[PDB]
Amino acid sequence: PKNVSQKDAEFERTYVDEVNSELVNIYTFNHTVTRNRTEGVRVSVNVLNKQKGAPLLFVVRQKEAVVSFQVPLILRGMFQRKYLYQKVERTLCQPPTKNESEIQFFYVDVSTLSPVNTTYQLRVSRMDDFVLRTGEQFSFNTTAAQPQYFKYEFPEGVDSVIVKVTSNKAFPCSVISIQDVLCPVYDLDNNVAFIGMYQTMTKKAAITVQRKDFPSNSFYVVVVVKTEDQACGGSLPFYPFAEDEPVDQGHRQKTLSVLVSQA
Amino acid sequence: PKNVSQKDAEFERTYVDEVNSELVNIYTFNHTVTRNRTEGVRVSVNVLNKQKGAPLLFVVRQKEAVVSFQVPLILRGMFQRKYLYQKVERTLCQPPTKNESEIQFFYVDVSTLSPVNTTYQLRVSRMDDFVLRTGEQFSFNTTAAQPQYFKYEFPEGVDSVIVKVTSNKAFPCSVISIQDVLCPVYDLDNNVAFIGMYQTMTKKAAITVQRKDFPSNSFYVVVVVKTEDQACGGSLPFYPFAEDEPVDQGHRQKTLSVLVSQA
Ligand SMILES: *[C@@H]1O[C@H](CO)[C@@H](O[C@@H]2O[C@H](CO)[C@@H](O)[C@H](O)[C@H]2NC(C)=O)[C@H](O)[C@H]1NC(C)=O
Ligand SMILES: *[C@@H]1O[C@H](CO)[C@@H](O[C@@H]2O[C@H](CO)[C@@H](O)[C@H](O)[C@H]2NC(C)=O)[C@H](O)[C@H]1NC(C)=O
Ligand SMILES: *[C@@H]1O[C@H](CO)[C@@H](O[C@@H]2O[C@H](CO)[C@@H](O)[C@H](O)[C@H]2NC(C)=O)[C@H](O)[C@H]1NC(C)=O
Ligand SMILES: *[C@@H]1O[C@H](CO)[C@@H](O[C@@H]2O[C@H](CO)[C@@H](O)[C@H](O)[C@H]2NC(C)=O)[C@H](O)[C@H]1NC(C)=O
Ligand SMILES: *[C@@H]1O[C@H](CO)[C@@H](O)[C@H](O)[C@H]1NC(C)=O
Ligand SMILES: *[C@@H]1O[C@H](CO)[C@@H](O)[C@H](O)[C@H]1NC(C)=O
Ligand SMILES: *[C@@H]1O[C@H](CO)[C@@H](O)[C@H](O)[C@H]1NC(C)=O
Ligand SMILES: *[C@@H]1O[C@H](CO)[C@@H](O)[C@H](O)[C@H]1NC(C)=O
Ligand SMILES: *[C@@H]1O[C@H](CO)[C@@H](O)[C@H](O)[C@H]1NC(C)=O
Ligand SMILES: *[C@@H]1O[C@H](CO)[C@@H](O)[C@H](O)[C@H]1NC(C)=O
Ligand SMILES: *[C@@H]1O[C@H](CO)[C@@H](O)[C@H](O)[C@H]1NC(C)=O
Ligand SMILES: *[C@@H]1O[C@H](CO)[C@@H](O)[C@H](O)[C@H]1NC(C)=O
Repeated sequence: PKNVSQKDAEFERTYVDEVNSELVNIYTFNHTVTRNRTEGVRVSVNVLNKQKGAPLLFVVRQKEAVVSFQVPLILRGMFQRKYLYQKVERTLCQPPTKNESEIQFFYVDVSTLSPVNTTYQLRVSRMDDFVLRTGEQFSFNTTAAQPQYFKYEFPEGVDSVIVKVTSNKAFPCSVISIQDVLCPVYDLDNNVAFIGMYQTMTKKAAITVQRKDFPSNSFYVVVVVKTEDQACGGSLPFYPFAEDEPVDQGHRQKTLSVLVSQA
Repeated sequence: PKNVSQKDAEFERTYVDEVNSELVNIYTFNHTVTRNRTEGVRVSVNVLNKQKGAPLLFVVRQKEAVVSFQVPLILRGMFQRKYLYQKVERTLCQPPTKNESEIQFFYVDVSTLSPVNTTYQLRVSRMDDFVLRTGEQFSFNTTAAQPQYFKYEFPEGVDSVIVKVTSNKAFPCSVISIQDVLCPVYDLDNNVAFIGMYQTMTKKAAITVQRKDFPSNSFYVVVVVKTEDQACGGSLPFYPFAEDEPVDQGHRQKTLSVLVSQA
């Protein structure tokens, strides 16, 4: 039958491994959390082989929710366009814990059904600046297939805050959303407009957050980068009308500086 | 390590199996398709044990896309409400094939991390009436966690069609969308308003579809059932304000009759 291999891998290490229609890989990750100090976990993977038919299939499994994606991931534009991305990065949703110190386990499983080998490099990073401190600026890089989000913990005596996010290069377009702390977090392109307050931005954005709307005394600031700059007001490129041929967008990235300040 | 079991199960059979934090089950399904005759596949599963902490995790894997969900699935309402559902049913997205006759494989994997056993019944049904014939009425049942969709093949000489969907009982509310034929199909509640033309309905809806907007000469009619009837105009129930306690909605269902007619 199918050959499944397992490993108890660790954080902060890039594993380069092969896979095919026969091999399925499993990685187990242990993680330590405390109620007072909460910190996020980022799963980032890249593929160094160009395949168009059968992509790699990745699943990240937790105690509560399951996330999954295929890579090279294909996004959508306007007129039936296809953009191909090789590196995908996503931050997991961790529910608030009950006990003071509970060790949390999560799994990453890799598979595919293409008949030929394919190499991927996978790593998990314990994100140090998951929390946003008041009056401090944080600069970070986001692409269309690397959504990010940070947790703001409302402090005592603060009735409302204002989240200000700025960029120097106007393009690409992006969407900045404020959401409650409850799994799951809609950081994908298609579901970023379901709940929360969201603004489309190209260079600057500012959203006012109030505590009465968030009974859990915290929220998530989610940043997503779009593929086509039509919404932000740009001119769409005149790429050939390839209905079933995906074209790469090259190196499209956005550097964003975020600061949460008391109102 | 983790114990993984595998089985080459068949269509039209309900398998009742146990699982825990140690067991992971794999089912392989073979499926036969032809270019002229395309027909959908439905994966339907139920859980007969009541668990609130650690749910069952299900993944359905294809050659192209991967879908995943946790059950009993928790949906969202308006004021931080939680609705729990035990049975989940979903139809897979099958891309149009190239060769005249190609056998397609797809896998269903089941796991969980709860320390106690849990029993699930899983079945796969080859949906006979995946296609919609012109001038014919089809009646079907949908719930909030059982989205459906049917493929309409535009015939020769038809410039445009009109899709008319009706119901007798006004509630629950539902969303009816028309989308192009391209994996994936957004049949979930959070992404049903990304692409395509969609109408919210309670008793009747009608959408006009044109061929010039669909170069592939086919489309998908997707039906989704909401949880709260506020959008359709109903009065929300005065359930207790349970922020972290999910309440079941009972037996909420909608019977819908759909007909696609030439304009
Ligand atoms: C989390 O899991 C990792 C993976 O096994 C543990 O890392 C091992 O720790 C032992 C104990 O010192 C070492 O002997 C091994 O060499 C480590 N493995 C590797 C690959 O370096 C880690 O200890 C676990 N965390 C905790 C808190 O126990
Ligand atoms: C965001 O991306 C930019 C561009 O890739 C990074 O700027 C580069 O940083 C490296 C490492 O310091 C330098 O070697 C390059 O010369 C820089 N290039 C440019 C054009 O500035 C930037 O460091 C990234 N930001 C973060 C936080 O990683
Ligand atoms: C698809 O897979 C099923 C699962 O094995 C196959 O069903 C078996 O078919 C053989 C051949 O007649 C029988 O001897 C077994 O008893 C069947 N098992 C079950 C569980 O049904 C099926 O044949 C496969 N399809 C094709 C076209 O080969
Ligand atoms: C949709 O659901 C209704 C209600 O469950 C089904 O109606 C039942 O059908 C069964 C089987 O024929 C009967 O034994 C029940 O008496 C019916 N109950 C009612 C209230 O009508 C209906 O058959 C379902 N539709 C489909 C296509 O499965
Ligand atoms: C199955 O695959 C695993 C993973 O590479 C390997 O360690 C094992 O030897 C394989 N078993 C057989 C019988 O080939
Ligand atoms: C966490 O913080 C609270 C108050 O901020 C404190 O009472 C508690 O002791 C802290 N937890 C630990 C493990 O120190
Ligand atoms: C906290 O830990 C104790 C023992 O370590 C356990 O009995 C209890 O169930 C834990 N709390 C939760 C909410 O799981
Ligand atoms: C994948 O690579 C290994 C080692 O390079 C090789 O033994 C194996 O045959 C390759 N897979 C296939 C399907 O050829
Ligand atoms: C591992 O689990 C499988 C699935 O139930 C079982 O068949 C097998 O005997 C188990 N192996 C051991 C060593 O317990
Ligand atoms: C499929 O239909 C086309 C025209 O409708 C026909 O030419 C072709 O022979 C059909 N395929 C098979 C396998 O009969
Ligand atoms: C169709 O089948 C033949 C052999 O049966 C194979 O060589 C060919 O690659 C198949 N077509 C596609 C598009 O894969
Ligand atoms: C699950 O059920 C089987 C048979 O009923 C039993 O042997 C096993 O111990 C159960 N699992 C646990 C964790 O007790």
